Amino acid sequence: LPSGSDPAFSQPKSVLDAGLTCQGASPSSVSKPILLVPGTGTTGPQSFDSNWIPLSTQLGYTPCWISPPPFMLNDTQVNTEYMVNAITALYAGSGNNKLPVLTWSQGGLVAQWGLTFFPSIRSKVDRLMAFAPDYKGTVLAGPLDALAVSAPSVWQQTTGSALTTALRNAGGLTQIVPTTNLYSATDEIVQPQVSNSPLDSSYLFNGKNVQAQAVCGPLFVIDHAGSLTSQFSYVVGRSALRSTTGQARSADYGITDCNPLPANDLTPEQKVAAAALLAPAAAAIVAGPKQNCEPDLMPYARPFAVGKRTCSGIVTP
Ligand SMILES: *[C@@H]1O[C@H](CO)[C@@H](O[C@@H]2O[C@H](CO)[C@@H](O)[C@H](O)[C@H]2NC(C)=O)[C@H](O)[C@H]1NC(C)=O
Ligand SMILES: CCCCCCCCO[C@@H]1O[C@H](CO)[C@@H](O)[C@H](O)[C@H]1O
Repeated sequence: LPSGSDPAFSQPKSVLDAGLTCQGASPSSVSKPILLVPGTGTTGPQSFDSNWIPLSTQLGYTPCWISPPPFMLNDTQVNTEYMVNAITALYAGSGNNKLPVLTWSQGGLVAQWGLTFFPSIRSKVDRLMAFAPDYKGTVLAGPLDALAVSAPSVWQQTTGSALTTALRNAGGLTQIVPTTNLYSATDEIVQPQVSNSPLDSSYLFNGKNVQAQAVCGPLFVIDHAGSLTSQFSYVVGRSALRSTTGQARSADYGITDCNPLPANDLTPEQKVAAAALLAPAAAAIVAGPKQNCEPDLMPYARPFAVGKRTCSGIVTP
């Protein structure tokens, strides 16, 4: 696992700061903050306004989020810069205290990539609660890449990409901080996710890997968005955030929590918005940037993906 100093940011600090927002407070003076990292094709509010923003507030936290432009569709390595910057700011802004990070979809890959290549935030992140993370990417993006209808981050989130290869070779498939990964075998966006083993894309060694069906049975069905918004997900998430070990505890949930519908504590308005969470993301992808090659790895990641090919050619140290 990489150690020492953090790589330099490619983006100006002012640009990175502009992508960070907290509810009812400034990052420089915030009480009990939680960092929310959005999924592909969305902004912070679009991913969590109908779910974990009001839910985390009820848990006593001040929700903060990043919204890397455009709609998390650009280079994952740059999206990670926004998170690394946000963690540094919130840590100091909360009185030099560790803070929890809650993510969805790409947000999980971004978090784990940051913990792997930016050693300084490792002592600043209390725990990681990732919903439907794609650490090994997804095999479903392949056809889209071939037709050149994939945004930069979709290329990188494709199984076998130079970025996912770099994460694995750098030791990023093992948990770095106390991590809980909640996912579903019936995810229509991220696959493979069916084996309930290391083969799954959401699996991290030594982490608390919770495949919904392993707990609720083969008849339990929640999709990519459901993995984040369901009542089952809320119970598992609340367990992870309250746990003294930093990971969700099996003793906190059971079969009676296996409710595929949006979290019960959400208002009717929020429940409807949560059910249609994937709609805004799909529109962003249809109207967003598209290219015919995977973004080049930055200098610090190149040694871990030698032989792979990116937009400029074959990767070398
Ligand atoms: C989207 O990602 C690309 C690639 O990382 C960014 O482009 C780089 O930006 C830095 C800083 O301005 C430049 O030094 C590099 O030369 C750029 N590289 C390429 C290949 O363009 C870009 O800034 C990002 N855009 C947004 C809006 O996040
Ligand atoms: C007459 C039969 C009614 C069956 C109702 C099943 C309701 C479960 O539907 C659930 O809706 C959630 C919100 O969109 C999704 O996130 C879940 O994936 C889905 O399983």
